[PDB]
Amino acid sequence: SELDYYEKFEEVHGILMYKDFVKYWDNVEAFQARPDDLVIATYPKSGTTWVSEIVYMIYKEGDVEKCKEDVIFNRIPFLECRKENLMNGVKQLDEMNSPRIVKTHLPPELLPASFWEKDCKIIYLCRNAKDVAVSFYYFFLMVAGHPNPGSFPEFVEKFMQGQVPYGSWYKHVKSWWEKGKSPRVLFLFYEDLKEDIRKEVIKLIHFLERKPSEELVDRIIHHTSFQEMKNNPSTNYTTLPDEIMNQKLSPFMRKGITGDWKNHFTEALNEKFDKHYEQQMKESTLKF
Amino acid sequence: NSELDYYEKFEEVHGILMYKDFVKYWDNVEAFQARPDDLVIATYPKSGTTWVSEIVYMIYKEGDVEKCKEDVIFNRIPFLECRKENLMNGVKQLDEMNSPRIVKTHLPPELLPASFWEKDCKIIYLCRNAKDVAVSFYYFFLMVAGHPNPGSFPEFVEKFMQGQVPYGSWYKHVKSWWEKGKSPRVLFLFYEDLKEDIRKEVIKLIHFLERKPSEELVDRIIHHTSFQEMKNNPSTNYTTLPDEIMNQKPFMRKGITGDWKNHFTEALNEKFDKHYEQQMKESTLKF
Ligand SMILES: Nc1ncnc2c1ncn2[C@@H]1O[C@H](COP(=O)(O)OS(=O)(=O)O)[C@@H](OP(=O)(O)O)[C@H]1O
Ligand SMILES: Nc1ncnc2c1ncn2[C@@H]1O[C@H](COP(=O)(O)OS(=O)(=O)O)[C@@H](OP(=O)(O)O)[C@H]1O
Repeated sequence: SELDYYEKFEEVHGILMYKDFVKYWDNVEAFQARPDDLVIATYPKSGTTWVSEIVYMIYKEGDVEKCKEDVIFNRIPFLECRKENLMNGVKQLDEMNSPRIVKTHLPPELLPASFWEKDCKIIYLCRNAKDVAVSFYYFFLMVAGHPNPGSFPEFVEKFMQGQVPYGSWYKHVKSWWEKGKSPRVLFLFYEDLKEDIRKEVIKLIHFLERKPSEELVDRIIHHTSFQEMKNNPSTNYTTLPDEIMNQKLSPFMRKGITGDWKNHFTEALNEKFDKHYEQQMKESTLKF
Repeated sequence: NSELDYYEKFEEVHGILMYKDFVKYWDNVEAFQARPDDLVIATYPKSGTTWVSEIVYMIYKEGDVEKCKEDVIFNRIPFLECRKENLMNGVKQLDEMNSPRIVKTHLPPELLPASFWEKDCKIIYLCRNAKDVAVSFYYFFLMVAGHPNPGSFPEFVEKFMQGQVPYGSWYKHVKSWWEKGKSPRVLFLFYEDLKEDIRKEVIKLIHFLERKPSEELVDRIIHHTSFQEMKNNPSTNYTTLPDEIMNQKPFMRKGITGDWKNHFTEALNEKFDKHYEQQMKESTLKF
C-alpha cells in the first residue's frame, strides 16, 4: 500500500527521510563542525561501514585493539541519526574530541553548512545503482522504521523515482561527483575497493596525510576484509537488538560482492532500469 | 526434501520421467491400437497443445464453432497417456470414440505407441522456445495436482535443464521430433510462428489435413482460436476442472512469446543460455 509506504517517511528539503530524524532536523542543520572534522558521505548501502573502518584504522595507526574499544556506530557517529531514548548523532559528535569522523548519507546540498564553511575533508563512496538497490531492499526488510518495500520490482520502481530514504541515488551521486572534482573531497568507488583494495587503501592514507607503511596497509587489508568485518561484533551491527535490526532475516554484512544485481533483476527489469539509468546519467562524466 | 517429493511424484518409463499415475498402467498405452485416420498432436508440456488442438478441431468441423463446443476440449480430444485409476483414462476415451480421432500426447517419439507408426498416422508436432516453456511449466507444477513443490524458479529451471521433470528432457524431445519431422506425414510447427503469422500456419495446417482453404474458414479459425477468445471459452480454458485437479485461482495465462524475460534473472539466463548451446549446437533446429 502506498499510503502505508510513505507513512514511515517525511520529506525534508525535498528528499524523503525517516520520520524520527526529521523530528530533530533543526539540530542537524545547526550542527557545529570543526576544521579537522572528516566526513564520510554515502548513499545508503554503498559500503559506508567498510570505508569507515578503513579510515578509523588509519587514524589509530592500524591498532585493532583500539578499533574494538567500542562499536562502529559509536566510534563514528551517524550525523543526522536520532531516535528518542536510543541514539543521538549530533550529541555524540558534540561530546567527541577531535579529530572527529562523521558518517552521513546526506546529499551535498543538505550537508550542514558548517562543514562547507570550515572546508572540511570529505570522503564520498559510490556504488553501482543496481547493487545498491538490492542491498537497500534488504535493509528495508531488516531495519525497523521501514514500510514493506513491496516486491523487488516494486521497490526498484521506488528506487528509480527516488521515492526512498535520502532521495534519488542519481541526483546524490551526480552532485557529489561535482563536489569530488575538488581535491578536498575524495570520490571513491565500492567496485575499486573490491578490485584492488591495496590501491584504494594507499590512496586513503595519502588523502589523510598519513605515512603508508607496509605494516599499516597489511593490517588494514586484513582487518577490513568482508570475512573479518562480518564476524567482528564491533562492525557487523550485531550488538543492536532485533527490534532495531533483525539480522536473522538477513545479515547486515550480507554478501559483500559486486554484481549481486544479476541474481535479482529479471531481464525485463534490467532492461527497464538500464534505459532509465541512461536518461538520468548520460550527461554526467561519472562512469563505472 | 525436494528430491524426496520428486521421488514420490514421478517415476521413469523407458528412461523418461513420468507422472506416477500414468506409469501404473503404461501397458495400456504401450498396446494402444491406432486407426489409420488417427491424427496425433504431440507436444512437450506447455508448448501450446491446446491452441493447435482447437485449430485442428475447427478444420475437422469445417469451422463450425458450435460443433467445437459440444463438449470440453479434453473430452473432444483425448489425452492419450492420461490415467488416474478409473477417474481419468485417455485410452478408454479413445477406444470408445467413433472416429476420426484427434489424439493429444506429450510423449517423445520413442514412447509413442508402435501402432501409430505402424499405421503411418499423420502427426502434428508443436514446439515452443525452451525458456517460455520453462516459465509455463513452472506454473503448471504449482496449479495442477500430482506435482512436487517446484521450489523457486531458479531451482525449477535447474531440474528443467537436467530433464528432471515429467516427459523428460525438452532438449531431447524437440530434437527427436525434429528428425521425425523430416517425414512428410509429421508436420513440425513452432508456437512462435503461430504468434507471428497465424494465417500462414492455419493455411499450412488446412493443406496438411487435406481440406479446402477458404477465406471464411480461415477467418473463423483465426478469431475463434485467438488467445482472448480461447481464454474466455469454457470449452478450452480448462475451467470445468475442479480446483482439486487444476487450481486456476489461469491455464490460459498470458499467451505471448518472451514471458521468460519476466522470470529469468540475468544470472539464470546466462547459465541457461550456456547450457542450451551445449545441448542444441549439434541440431539444425532453430527457434
Ligand atoms: N569489508 C567489506 N567488504 C565488502 N563489502 C562490504 C564490507 N563492509 C560492508 N560491505 C557491504 O556494504 C553494504 C552495507 O553498506 P553500508 O555500510 O553503507 O550500510 S549503511 O547505509 O551504512 O547502513 C553491504 O552490501 P551487500 O552485501 O551487497 O548487502 C555489505 O556487505
Ligand atoms: N490461442 C492461444 N494463443 C496463444 N497462446 C495460447 C493459446 N492457447 C493456449 N496458449 C498457451 O499455451 C500454453 C499452455 O500450453 P499447453 O496447451 O500445451 O498445455 S498442456 O501441456 O496441454 O497442459 C499457455 O502458455 P502461457 O500463457 O505462456 O502459460 C497458454 O496461454
